[PDB]
Amino acid sequence: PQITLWKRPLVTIKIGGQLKEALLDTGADDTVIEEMSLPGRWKPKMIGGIGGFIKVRQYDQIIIEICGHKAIGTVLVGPTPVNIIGRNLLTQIGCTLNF
Amino acid sequence: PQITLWKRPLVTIKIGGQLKEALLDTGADDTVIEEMSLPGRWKPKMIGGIGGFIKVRQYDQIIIEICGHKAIGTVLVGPTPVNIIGRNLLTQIGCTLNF
Ligand SMILES: CC1(C)SCN(C(=O)[C@@H](O)[C@H](Cc2ccccc2)NC(=O)COc2c(F)cccc2F)[C@@H]1C(=O)N[C@H]1c2ccccc2C[C@H]1O
Repeated sequence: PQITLWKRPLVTIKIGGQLKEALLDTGADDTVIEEMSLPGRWKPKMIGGIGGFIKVRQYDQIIIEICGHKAIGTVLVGPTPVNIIGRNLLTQIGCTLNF
Repeated sequence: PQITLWKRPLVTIKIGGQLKEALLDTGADDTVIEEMSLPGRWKPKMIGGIGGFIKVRQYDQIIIEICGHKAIGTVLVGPTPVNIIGRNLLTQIGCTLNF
């Protein structure tokens, strides 16, 4: 698809058996999702945004489905104001910026 | 151009006759740049991200070039961790997400 940027580029994702709305975010190195449960081992991590840093849980090898495209990658879980699909997963679905 | 997301989508911008590096950021509503001098009067603006909120100065109708594409619009100035080009100017340069 082609997604214009007149409003927030929000999509519906499937993750950990749950449906969530998330923002396609080219400024985010990684994917960060509001508090939820994910299977497997995790490591603490600090990520920095416009307002400074938040502490998150890093989960690796997590399957996500986004606009019919299934991808696998690292998902960070923590107190993010907005669910954000970052570059680590955007690449996998073949997402690019074009102008 | 087509810009893949394997690395940060960093581009050269020109603002106030000077060259700077900025991130093309679809998760940002607005464009925010590090401390610098811009002409005219400014008004107050709060912007929120991961980590919280920062106070910025809002300048309107500012000439700015992004990867050679000429735009004129709102530029925020303040303590941002990186220079960010947001949707307000991405739409001006005809930028879309494609996959
Ligand atoms: C969807 C959000 C609200 S949350 C993430 N986000 C964004 O715009 C995100 O792309 C940011 C961009 C950014 C990178 C580095 C420093 C500072 C900011 N990224 C982040 O918040 C975190 O990204 C990571 C990461 F997860 C891991 C490692 C490194 C990173 F940079 C949105 C936002 O803050 N946007 C606000 C914004 C930003 C600039 C100008 C105006 C405004 C208003 C809001 O729209």
